[PDB]
Amino acid sequence: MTFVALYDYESRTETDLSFKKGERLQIVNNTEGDWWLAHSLTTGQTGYIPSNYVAPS
Repeated sequence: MTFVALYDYESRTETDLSFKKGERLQIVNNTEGDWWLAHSLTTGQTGYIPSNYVAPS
């Protein structure tokens, strides 16, 4: 629902949200789902993925 920020965060890409400690934040619903940092055993590449695009083995 609604959350509050414990730390400052400075954006690192064009898709992340910068915010300051104190800010109130509201979680938005997306078809993508939560994003996870993942490593591909298939390609060896690594980076964030949309969780709703995958399922357990």
